[PDB]
Amino acid sequence: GSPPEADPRLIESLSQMLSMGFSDEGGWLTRLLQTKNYDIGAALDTIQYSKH
Repeated sequence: GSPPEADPRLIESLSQMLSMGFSDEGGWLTRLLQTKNYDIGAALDTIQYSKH
């Protein structure tokens, strides 16, 4: 596997929130992301964007 901090999905979906100023809104951030092939769609939903 690729490094869990700069993978095409993590430099996209993790680096987005890390750069913009989001975090774990409870500790689910990793859980949410990984289970949805690194999804910011459902991640952003709880990280202060309750509407896309």
